[PDB]
Amino acid sequence: APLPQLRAYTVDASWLQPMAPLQVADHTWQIGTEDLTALLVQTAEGAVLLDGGMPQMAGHLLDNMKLRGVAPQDLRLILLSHAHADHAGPVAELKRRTGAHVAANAETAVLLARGGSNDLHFGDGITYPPASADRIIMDGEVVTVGGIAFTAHFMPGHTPGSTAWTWTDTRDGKPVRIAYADSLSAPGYQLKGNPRYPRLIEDYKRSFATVRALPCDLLLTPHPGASNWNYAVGSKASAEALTCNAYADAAEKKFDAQLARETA
Amino acid sequence: APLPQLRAYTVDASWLQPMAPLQVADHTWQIGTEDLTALLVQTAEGAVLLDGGMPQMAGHLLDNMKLRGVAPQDLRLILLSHAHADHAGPVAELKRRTGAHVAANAETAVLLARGGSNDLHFGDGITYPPASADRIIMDGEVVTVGGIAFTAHFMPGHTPGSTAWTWTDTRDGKPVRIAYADSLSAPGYQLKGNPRYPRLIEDYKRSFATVRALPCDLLLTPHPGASNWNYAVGSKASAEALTCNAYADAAEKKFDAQLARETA
Amino acid sequence: APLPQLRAYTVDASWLQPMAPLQVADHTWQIGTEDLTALLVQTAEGAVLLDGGMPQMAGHLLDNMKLRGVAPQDLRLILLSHAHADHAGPVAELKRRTGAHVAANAETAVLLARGGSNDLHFGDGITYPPASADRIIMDGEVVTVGGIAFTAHFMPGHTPGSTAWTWTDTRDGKPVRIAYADSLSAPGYQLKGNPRYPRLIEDYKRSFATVRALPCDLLLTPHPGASNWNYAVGSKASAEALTCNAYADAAEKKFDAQLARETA
Amino acid sequence: APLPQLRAYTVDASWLQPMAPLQVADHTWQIGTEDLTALLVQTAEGAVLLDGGMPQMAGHLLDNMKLRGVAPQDLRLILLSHAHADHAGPVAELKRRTGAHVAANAETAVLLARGGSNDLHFGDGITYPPASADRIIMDGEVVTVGGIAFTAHFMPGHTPGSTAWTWTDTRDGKPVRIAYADSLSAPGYQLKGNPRYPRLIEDYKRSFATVRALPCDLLLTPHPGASNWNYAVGSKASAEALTCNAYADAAEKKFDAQLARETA
Ligand SMILES: [Zn+2]
Ligand SMILES: [Zn+2]
Ligand SMILES: [Zn+2]
Ligand SMILES: [Zn+2]
Ligand SMILES: [Zn+2]
Ligand SMILES: [Zn+2]
Ligand SMILES: [Zn+2]
Ligand SMILES: [Zn+2]
Repeated sequence: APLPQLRAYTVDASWLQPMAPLQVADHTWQIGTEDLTALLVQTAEGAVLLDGGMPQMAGHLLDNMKLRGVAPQDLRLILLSHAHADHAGPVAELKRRTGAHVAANAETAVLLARGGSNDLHFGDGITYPPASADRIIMDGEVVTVGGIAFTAHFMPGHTPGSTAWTWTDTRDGKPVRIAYADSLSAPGYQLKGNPRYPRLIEDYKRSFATVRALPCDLLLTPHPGASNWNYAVGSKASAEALTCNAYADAAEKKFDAQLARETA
Repeated sequence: APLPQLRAYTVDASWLQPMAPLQVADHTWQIGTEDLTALLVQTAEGAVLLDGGMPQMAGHLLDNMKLRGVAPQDLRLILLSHAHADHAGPVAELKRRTGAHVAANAETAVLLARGGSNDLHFGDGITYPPASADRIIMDGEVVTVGGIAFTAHFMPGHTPGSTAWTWTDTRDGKPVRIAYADSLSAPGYQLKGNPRYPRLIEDYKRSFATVRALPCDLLLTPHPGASNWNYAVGSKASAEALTCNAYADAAEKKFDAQLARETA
Repeated sequence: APLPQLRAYTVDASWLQPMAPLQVADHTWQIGTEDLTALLVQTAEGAVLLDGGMPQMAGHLLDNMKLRGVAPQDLRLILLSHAHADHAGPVAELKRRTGAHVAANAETAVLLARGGSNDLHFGDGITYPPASADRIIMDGEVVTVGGIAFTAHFMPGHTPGSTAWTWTDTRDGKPVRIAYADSLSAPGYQLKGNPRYPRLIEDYKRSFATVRALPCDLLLTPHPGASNWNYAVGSKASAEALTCNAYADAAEKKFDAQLARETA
Repeated sequence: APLPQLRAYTVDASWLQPMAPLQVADHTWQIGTEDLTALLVQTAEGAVLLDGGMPQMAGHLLDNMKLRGVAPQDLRLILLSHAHADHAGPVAELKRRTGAHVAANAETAVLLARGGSNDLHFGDGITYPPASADRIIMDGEVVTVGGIAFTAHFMPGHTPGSTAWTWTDTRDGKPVRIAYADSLSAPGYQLKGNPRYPRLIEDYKRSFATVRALPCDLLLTPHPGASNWNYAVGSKASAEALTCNAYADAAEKKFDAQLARETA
């Protein structure tokens, strides 16, 4: 009876279903897959990428970036919601082939540094190639690239370094406040009495109140299903999208129910 | 047609076949599997571990260490041949549960830091949890733990940081010079004109001459099949073991043949 | 007119005034200088060191550790209040000569990783040799060494990774709750509208309330003057020591006054 | 008698004497000081910087880069001879304000990672802000930026990661082979029997033979005095510059004399 072989991280097929760049705002484009959000922001001095998806998506992101007339050297910054395999996967490969820098908080940086290994809840089950953060950002810090200001809002919970990113774009000249809120889920997490995360419940609670007060007109999430986005129906993707109030309220209801049945 | 799922690193069953501690010398014990070498050296001030095997072997190494009366806190140093998934796998987990330090050269340290990702020949196919080296050793540097001196001999080839470790133990009072030579293989490596490793051929050549002149009475390798060690037959494991001269000569013949058919 | 020469970090003479190990509790010893706190905790399975002082203090700490019968290999863990040059200075040298591990939060780890460079308020004026944290701890996480449980309490302010450490020792069999609270000062810090630390004021406020509710019978600080400790008068050092209530209240008064005159 | 205060790294005044960009070739410009070489290469897709000088030179390099019409975001790559305080000083600050990447070998990367601390010969006397290498290069590896190919030649000695950089530029349409050879000196180094660098003498010897066979028409060094460059006399700076043969031969004579008097 030998030791078991290593198990690879396998996801649903729609998570790896490539799609053409779908326009969100005047300068905001979704270049990920049908069920994984990878946001591209085109400015006059470069491009900004928020998240990247699975590790095997690095080639697809460069193809859609070239579709938008963005050379690899035009990508200047990589922002992250949280450093998990399904969102920070291709960050290491993207840094090598584009010459871009990565801005993340300290908790996302140390999780990105060990490639997701030794996760607080998943252990070593979701390991991806490690990457190093070049600039450490704080809560409420502003990151400006080409005249577009990105404000970070810490919302710990899913990961200690979970971060919501807000920035104001336009839609035919009229401003639209966009909020990229991280996941508020806790799949299989032990919430009560977790020795690796003692104040996990308190962090989730303040994170729910943080998402509610976000300057938002249009909301996006790393997983489009959490915000009722349908990336496959083209221009009607934001038809039934949720607000920040409905997103945090529905997430808190699933959290309180999970906490109740975890006690019993 | 979605993107392909991630593929896990799977090895032969005998590579993960656990075995009881087999004695090599007075203070040297093999605690790995039947086809993967993990060496333990018991001194008066602590224990030294050379290599670790696959990532899923961290629990087995601690069990055999406790079999030898070595608590986790007694492990003081972790030496490596090269930082690949099948030899430096459990290093990250071993550092967390034992409180030991890792000594490796600069090239093995940077490969250990990114968990084997972005390999010169394998890319991201063999990723393991990353670990940080605590002390950088040079060629010919002596590392002493509890009166047993470990001398490092750089032999680049399989990896740029491939290292042979030599130390003198005893066998009922009589000294035995032990050489732990790294792998001299190049499975699927592009030898001629490799842009990621231009002087690969020259490094392999000087590495063959390095293994030949090693102070050795008993030779061991990360893979016991390369040195004709049979870990399964108990005390007759070193029956038909090779010398350093025969090991480097047979490895060079397979290298020259690989180089000849690669040209054509 | 050439560019100015580099300026070294120079402190008061009493900060580098070596002293003999002064006993704080049954297992707690102060082994730093007269004006810099370096705490040593002797257990049955090893020793724990909290802070280290200035970088040039690594030799003095080992001498006092040997005075207490603690060999370098007996030091197992290094805890930190915050990663500044006057408290985490010798951490890099202590890790090389003792074989110990460093436990710190993510914000202290990234500050320790760059040796205090690129400080939020000091820039590159207080650079010390960099060191790597081996274990990342969270708020309220318990670290046990030899039966003595260390609980971490995050108190951001002086640095984002400022941490108070609490542990229960004895005094001739009777328990004493010891709290090692980090500095609550802000020397020269820009509090209002700081772009590198937007929520600095809010973090200081919750940190004041955190220090107040600490399980404490005897309080210690990295700088003994902040807690009215007099390390030079021997056994009467804790004569006029402050409580956690008086320490946080007096620190908040100096913070509100600093904030008022900063506005004007 | 308190412990001594920290000593800052102080150099000659001419090492920090700023100068205007002096032209070396069609695309090569010297933008450092009068006695410290900082090379800038202007291509069609970006700029390349070789070395940077002292840590306090980051502002001067950006001013001369803006003098050449190179914005911070135009700097794409930073190459290094060796990671010492007087040559890799401003690398950390340059990476934050320019968005450039650093290419160095493994030995230069680990020395750059700890900011020059724990030097093989200098200890912690020459510490500078740490920086992380983004791409690890090998011996003979080609790095191309904007059509200009940079070939790295390892020449260990001064530091284990000492690297000579060669690239072919033009001079009014006619090609000129430029070699940027690292320092071949050993000031105060213990050459014979050094436990931190056992094969130091053998590495210096092969490094002398490496510099001799460099594809070179015009030679430059990190310190212009070693190559008889006079940065202050304008266009006649390369008047009495040495060849690669004379540079390595004169350096070997000073090495053999140092070795002889070190023995006695
Ligand atoms: Zn996730
Ligand atoms: Zn997810
Ligand atoms: Zn291998
Ligand atoms: Zn192998
Ligand atoms: Zn401080
Ligand atoms: Zn201080
Ligand atoms: Zn130097
Ligand atoms: Zn120099």
